[PDB]
Amino acid sequence: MKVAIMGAGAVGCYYGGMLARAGHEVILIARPQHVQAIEATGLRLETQSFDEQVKVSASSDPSAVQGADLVLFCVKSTDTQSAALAMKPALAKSALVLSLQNGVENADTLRSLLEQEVAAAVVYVATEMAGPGHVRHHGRGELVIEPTSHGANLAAIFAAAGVPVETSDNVRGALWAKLILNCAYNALSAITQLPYGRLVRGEGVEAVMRDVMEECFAVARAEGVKLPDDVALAIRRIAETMPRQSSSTAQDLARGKRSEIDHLNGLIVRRGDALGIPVPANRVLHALVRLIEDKQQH
Amino acid sequence: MKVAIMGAGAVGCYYGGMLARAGHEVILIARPQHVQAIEATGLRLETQSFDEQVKVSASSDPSAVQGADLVLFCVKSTDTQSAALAMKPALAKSALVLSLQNGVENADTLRSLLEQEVAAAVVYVATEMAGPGHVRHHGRGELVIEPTSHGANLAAIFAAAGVPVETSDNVRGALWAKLILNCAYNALSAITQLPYGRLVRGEGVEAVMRDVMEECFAVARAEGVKLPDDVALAIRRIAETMPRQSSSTAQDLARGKRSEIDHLNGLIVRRGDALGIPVPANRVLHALVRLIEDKQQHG
Ligand SMILES: NC(=O)C1=CN([C@@H]2O[C@H](COP(=O)(O)OP(=O)(O)OC[C@H]3O[C@@H](n4cnc5c(N)ncnc54)[C@H](OP(=O)(O)O)[C@@H]3O)[C@@H](O)[C@H]2O)C=CC1
Ligand SMILES: NC(=O)C1=CN([C@@H]2O[C@H](COP(=O)(O)OP(=O)(O)OC[C@H]3O[C@@H](n4cnc5c(N)ncnc54)[C@H](OP(=O)(O)O)[C@@H]3O)[C@@H](O)[C@H]2O)C=CC1
Repeated sequence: MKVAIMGAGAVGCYYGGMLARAGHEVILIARPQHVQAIEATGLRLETQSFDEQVKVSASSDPSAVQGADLVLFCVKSTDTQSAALAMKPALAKSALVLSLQNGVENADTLRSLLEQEVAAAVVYVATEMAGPGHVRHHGRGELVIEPTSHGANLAAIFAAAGVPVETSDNVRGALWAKLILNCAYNALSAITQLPYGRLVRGEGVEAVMRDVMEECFAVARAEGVKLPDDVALAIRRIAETMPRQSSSTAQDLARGKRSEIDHLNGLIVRRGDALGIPVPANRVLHALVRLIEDKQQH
Repeated sequence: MKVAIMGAGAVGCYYGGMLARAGHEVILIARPQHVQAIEATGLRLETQSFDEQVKVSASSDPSAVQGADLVLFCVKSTDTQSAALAMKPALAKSALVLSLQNGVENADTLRSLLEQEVAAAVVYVATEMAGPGHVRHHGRGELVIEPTSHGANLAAIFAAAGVPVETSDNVRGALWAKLILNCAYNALSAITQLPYGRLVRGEGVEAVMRDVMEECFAVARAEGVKLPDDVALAIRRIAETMPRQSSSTAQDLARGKRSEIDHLNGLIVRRGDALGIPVPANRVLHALVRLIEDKQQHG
């Protein structure tokens, strides 16, 4: 089983590197910075358990997906279309593309562009690029995938490599739950450059999160999404279990990078407007992140 | 007539400075930073028409309001109560207290604490403290005041000093119009540190402003306020007449000072909540300015 990782960043390197450690044939399609370090001394895979250098192929040409039976597509939502179109010509016709991304539109976007079988996955992991060719795993690293033609074979192969997997007939719901969590925290954290535990103690913040969340639940209902039963409590409890954590969006803005805000609060805005559902709290958070992003850019 | 300016900052020094320049006995209750500058070289009153050093009395003791017939109360809303109680025992009983402030609760707050006649005023000016003891008037400088027992005599005295004044039976609506304008621009400008003309080009910003304003207009209606007829259009046009202007709230956050946000979007939140009217856009803007302020103070 040949595996290609399109967009070998924090997520791609962990899952890709774990499969390489298990003995599969894996090639990471990464940026020159990382390709140069992977070809020099291999992929440094630093886990909460072990720390190793892993011999994997790496390339910056999206055609290196050639011959892969399974492509883990791990770019950010903002790059879904460009990355998919870059790899489309070389992609095997029988290849299974897994979307290891956050957001609710990636699988649909991929299927609109590609004839190959696509399956959405929900990624539960904490990872970062510690430097060139270096991935650092802070915690978790499991997956929930839609049903694929590979069946239980796909989950058996991941478990055998050190990444547990569960097939679900409601990946839509899991992806939306994660989206609403991100709508509640990411923009607030990014705009103020404060961690979740500091954030929730500001005056009015619990009531802002209520407003944001009720807007999202209204959109999820209109969209026929079945969310977990205690989703609101689970969201509120994140400030307690990750008190010193700042959001990915916060880290993007601190570093002058473009965030995924168009696929977080922006999605709720676009969707709410299309459905006649007021989304004012979500709209202020989206507009504010984009204004800050645009100042940094110009 | 004897006049005291309580909270001689940008507004207090301009209006007080014109009166002192016109021959009135004016005393400025300012912070020490300024008091030492005035006691040294006098108040510098720079307009786009002239530049002058004006001999005025200044002090930091709020008891200096003693024996004033007219008190111009020009502190930020955050300080109305503390400043009002500071000057309360010293204040002449027949003194007229004019609130030259922004917000819609100052005159009521003052009347709750003081027995003296209080009149709300709407301040139309652009003024800054260019440095210690130095007031820079950028434009306008007229007042619209509620009716007073002093009647037309009050407006005739101000006009004589180069300060145009009108009396209105709807200062309420004028104060609310200014509030809604500030609810639309101040927090956005402060959170992002961008001027009005840059802000309004952002993706989704016109729609945020619509949302903020509609919440404000809903609260204003439930409160029985009569606003000017084209208030929405006048607010949107500010982005084109002051394209390079950042808000007073932006300048406060840039300098690590506490803003008046509890009396801008915070008033709308508190009132909307009390009236059962959703105020989500305003609530986000208020919470965020407060979070940023709190970080700059402790952490
Ligand atoms: N990081 C985490 O712990 C979590 C992440 N997620 C989600 O998983 C997804 C990926 O996240 P993450 O790994 O952190 O993001 P990263 O940016 O770290 O990884 C993606 C990488 O793909 C690269 N890339 C984009 N286009 C191309 C291209 N055409 N050719 C080659 N490389 C390309 C990017 O380059 P460049 O650097 O220039 O953009 C980047 O290095 C996101 O949707 C994210 O929200 C979900 C759960 C956990
Ligand atoms: N500036 C402008 O162009 C205009 C302002 N306004 C409104 O008018 C009001 C006044 O604003 P502005 O003049 O700009 O604000 P300023 O901060 O410049 O002026 C207030 C001054 O009073 C001082 N003060 C506060 N408490 C006391 C006290 N206990 N004893 C002595 N001094 C005290 C303040 O000290 P400290 O510096 O420590 O806070 C400050 O120096 C506001 O409500 C504002 O929104 C309306 C239209 C235009």
